[PDB]
Amino acid sequence: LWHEMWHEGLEEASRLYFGERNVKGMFEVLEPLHAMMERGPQTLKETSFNQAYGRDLMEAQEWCRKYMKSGNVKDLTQAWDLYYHVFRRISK
Repeated sequence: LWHEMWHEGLEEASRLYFGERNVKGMFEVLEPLHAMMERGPQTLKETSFNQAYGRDLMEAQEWCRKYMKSGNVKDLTQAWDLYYHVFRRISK
């Protein structure tokens, strides 16, 4: 379910950012997903997901948090490289 939630969430978040140019909408999708990671995994599958992708997703969040302070779109570009790398691996 974590793999399903992130796969669908990253897709919708990317549509809001790249398609609609809507950063607010992007963050609304991603925030709850990062928040559930912070609370921690509750099952074996969530723990395995966290093992594979947790570090990269946390770094993606830190670049988004950097954007909240800088206003610099470049910081979102860094976030999206990490998010896309995670997205590709979940698809495989």
